[PDB]
Parts: sequence; structure tokens; C-alpha cells
Amino acid sequence: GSGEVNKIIGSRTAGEGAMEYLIEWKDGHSPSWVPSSYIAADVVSEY
Repeated sequence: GSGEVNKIIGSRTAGEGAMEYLIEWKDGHSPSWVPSSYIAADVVSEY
């Protein structure tokens, strides 16, 4: 459902840790609104 697809990507979070959103990350860690990755758990640029 609009995730892990690897198509159009919107990306705007914060910068302190996250700052992106859409796929472009082969669903490394659960598709997420995060920075060129998926850092859902207090983290930056990854998980």
C-alpha cells in the first residue's frame, strides 16, 4: 500500500534525523517516511 514499490518518491521529514519519505530504499526496513532509509525508532539516516 504505497510503500516498498520503488516508484515516485516524496520526501520531507525534519533533518535532525529523518528528512525523506518514499521508497527508493528497496524496503530495507519497513517502507517509512524517513531519510533515504527507514529510521522508525529514534535514529538518523538509517535503522
